[PDB]
Amino acid sequence: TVFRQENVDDYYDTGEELGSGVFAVVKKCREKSTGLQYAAKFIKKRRTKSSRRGVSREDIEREVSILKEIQHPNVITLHEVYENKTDVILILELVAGGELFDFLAEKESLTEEEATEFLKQILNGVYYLHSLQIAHFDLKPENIMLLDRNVPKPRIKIIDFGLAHKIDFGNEFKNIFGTPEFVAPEIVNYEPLGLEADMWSIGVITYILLSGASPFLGDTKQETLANVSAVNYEFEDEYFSNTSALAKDFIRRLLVKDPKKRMTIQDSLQHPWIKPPQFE
Ligand SMILES: Nc1ncnc2c1ncn2[C@@H]1O[C@H](COP(=O)(O)OP(=O)(O)O)[C@@H](O)[C@H]1O
Ligand SMILES: [Mg+2]
Repeated sequence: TVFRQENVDDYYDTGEELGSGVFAVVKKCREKSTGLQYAAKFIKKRRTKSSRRGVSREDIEREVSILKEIQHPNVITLHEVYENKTDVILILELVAGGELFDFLAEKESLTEEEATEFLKQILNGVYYLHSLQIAHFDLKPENIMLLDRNVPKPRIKIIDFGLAHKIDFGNEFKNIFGTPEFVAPEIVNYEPLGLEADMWSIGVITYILLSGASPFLGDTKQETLANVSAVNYEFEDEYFSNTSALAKDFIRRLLVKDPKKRMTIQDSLQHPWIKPPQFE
């Protein structure tokens, strides 16, 4: 489908850059007619059919369709879409407190309570998405933004729907691959993928939250990928010796090779701890 083709600069003023991707750049912006602030994501379009620069129209349309469906406190929303010959421009809800990735860098490691306060929001957002048969396929700390990083209990939003897909048959087989440290073994092995791939990523994120260390990270992307397929991780005593056994149990039930045997989003919410690009 087609998007608004008026000059986006007629309607918005842009400011600081918020983030950068392979073929996307995200800039703070202000809508002229309301004075409200947004994040404008400029996605470079493919210049030819066969090209490897830019994002295919099919992929952009899929990201926009998915964004248009979502309205939940723990996920980003889509305000408007514009386009011109070079880019598609998504006007997204602004999340102004930075990435969970940078918050973690400025903290080195969280307590179980700080970890579970983030985790419960992430699980709620993922529950919403999975309820809608949307697999995110790129869950990692850089794709989890804080509304405000200077409150004791920050609120979060899941961002970056660039790899997300509807799963109509319980699995899809269209060649998806995110960041080696966070991808599930079925991604590594090029097998049919479903909602369970997100649950593995959640296990990786949880491990990092608790320890400040990445459970499968090797010295090269290929070594990480090998570690993932083999489920080559362990709870280092130096990091986890004073972490509860229930926290370890939650992680152990997510970092499971067979997606059929991995906890679902609904199981994760009822778990006792909780219940109240690939190539070098
Ligand atoms: N809605 C937003 N609010 C604030 N920052 C954002 C927002 N969306 C993206 N960013 C920043 O821009 C970076 C790149 O955007 P992203 O959607 O992750 O694109 P891609 O993975 O295609 O590069 C993010 O990691 C984040 O730092
Ligand atoms: Mg991203």
